[PDB]
Amino acid sequence: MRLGDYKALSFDCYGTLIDWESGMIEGLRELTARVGTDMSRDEILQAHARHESRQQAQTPGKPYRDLLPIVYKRLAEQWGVPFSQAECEEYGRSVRNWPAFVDSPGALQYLKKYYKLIILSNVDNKTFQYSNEKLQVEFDAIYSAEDVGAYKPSDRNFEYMNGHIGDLGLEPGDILHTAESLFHDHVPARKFGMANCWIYRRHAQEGFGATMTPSHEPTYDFRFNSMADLVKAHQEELRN
Repeated sequence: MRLGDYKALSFDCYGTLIDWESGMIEGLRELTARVGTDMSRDEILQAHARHESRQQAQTPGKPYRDLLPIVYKRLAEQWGVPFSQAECEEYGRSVRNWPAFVDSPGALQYLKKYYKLIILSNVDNKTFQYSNEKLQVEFDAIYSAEDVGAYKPSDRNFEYMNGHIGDLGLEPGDILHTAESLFHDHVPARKFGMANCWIYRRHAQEGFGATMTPSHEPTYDFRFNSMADLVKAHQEELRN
């Protein structure tokens, strides 16, 4: 079972390629400073993970940039601090400042030479263009929640992808699904019988941070601590 057996990689974006935990800590800085209970970084992230995933189930058709303002509000009310609608909307715009993991541009440019690259992402298209600039590669396809009408882990996001990869000359068996999130990505990837590769970004950290906890932890076919280590394994297959 080898990485070179696939023609294409489908990627999660935020958590896998974009460091959305740094980005949202920064976008929420002014809000959490009002709490003054000196909350840990991971307590903020997990509180966000709960409200974001519940709100993505509540309104599956809401553009991500309009859904994050509601999550900001839900956080503020949970913490008992005051806030404004203008601050909510600004936090929804902050995604364009969420930084890439620094190995992402290099790793994607390497993989571009061997793989068609697909994005399957919980995002709107306007917002994702700003992240695509940071990642500095051209994706063969971008299947966003806005395109789908729903957010991962919904069946609909994976059905949508399977319904369009034909236009790239691909079948589901050609695709290695590569992601950080057990809950958003690997539980549904396994359910659809995809080969999957877990990028364990939080390997040196405690808990799941900004990704919701999965009900039952899924299996995976590959695991690497980073995109750099994925590229290292692939170079290894080529020389062996």
